[PDB]
Amino acid sequence: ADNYAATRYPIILVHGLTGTDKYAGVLEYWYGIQEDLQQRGATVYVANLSGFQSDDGPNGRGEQLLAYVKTVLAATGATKVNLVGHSQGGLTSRYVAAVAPDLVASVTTIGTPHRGSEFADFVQGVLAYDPTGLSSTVIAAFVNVFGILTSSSNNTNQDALAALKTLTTAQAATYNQNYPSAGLGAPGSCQTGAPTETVGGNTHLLYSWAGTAIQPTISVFGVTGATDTSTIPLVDPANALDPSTLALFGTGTVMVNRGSGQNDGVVSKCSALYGQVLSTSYKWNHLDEINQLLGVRGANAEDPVAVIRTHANRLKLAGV
Ligand SMILES: *[P@](C)(=O)O[C@H](CC)COc1ccccc1
Ligand SMILES: [Ca+2]
Repeated sequence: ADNYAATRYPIILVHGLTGTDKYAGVLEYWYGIQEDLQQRGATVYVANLSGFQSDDGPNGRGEQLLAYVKTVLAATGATKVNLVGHSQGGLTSRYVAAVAPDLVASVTTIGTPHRGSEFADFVQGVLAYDPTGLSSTVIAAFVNVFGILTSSSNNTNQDALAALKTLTTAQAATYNQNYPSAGLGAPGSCQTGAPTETVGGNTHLLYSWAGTAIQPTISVFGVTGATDTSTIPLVDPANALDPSTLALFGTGTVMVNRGSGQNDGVVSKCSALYGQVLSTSYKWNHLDEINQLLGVRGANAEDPVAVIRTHANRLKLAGV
């Protein structure tokens, strides 16, 4: 152990949709990451928010995170925290940074759909094809139960329908209007914004990176085929030991056929851009970003634990 990742302010990891700090109280969302960071001298806390909800609103993940941030500060005696969110977690972090700027020192998003997800649009579109609308109710009930059951604390505040809408591209654009950020570029520009922001007199260091394992590699008869660049073609063990590898390749293919361009199976490169874009070259699918499942990744995928560890050091050197 050492203090390679010893940051001034406590680090809080923020999970995305379907998440919880510890699935069924057994499998941790940020697989092996909290242990690694702490071994390197960092003070880390893992948020436990609704796996299914919008980010804003009375019952949203945003207010949940705000309240959690406050308990972390009170317990540590620190005055600010570094927010590190994955997927939707990044949106929840942006919410706290905006409404409570004085409590945040930095915001880092990993594969966060700042502009929404083409796969979210897809899934929502699928539900709309049921003229009776009953599938929304039935499927929502099923997902909500999954949320309650997998939540480490069996949080009953789950709203799959609101979570799905929150992640669509049209809704994401609206979210960015209500919660503007200097770290965001112009919509439809596929560009990032500034590396830092000053809200209400409080400066925040902004960072981000994305996984682009799923690449468009061939187009024929209007159809676009992709390639999972995270794996060694065909024989990669990650395809057998991690069920999400191929699943994400499948969802990633649906996205490129919806005009997403390179992605990680859930979030496009353009949608993930925020603050200082450290990288968008990682050959990662959406779950490799959080060292999942159970630390399995394709042969060509960079080590997610090391990347996050190095960032903690980056934050340290930056003064936060
Ligand atoms: P981010 C968007 O929170 O990703 C989740 C896995 C961590 C799942 O996101 C979705 C959203 C809609 C349809 C499929 C997956
Ligand atoms: Ca994986």
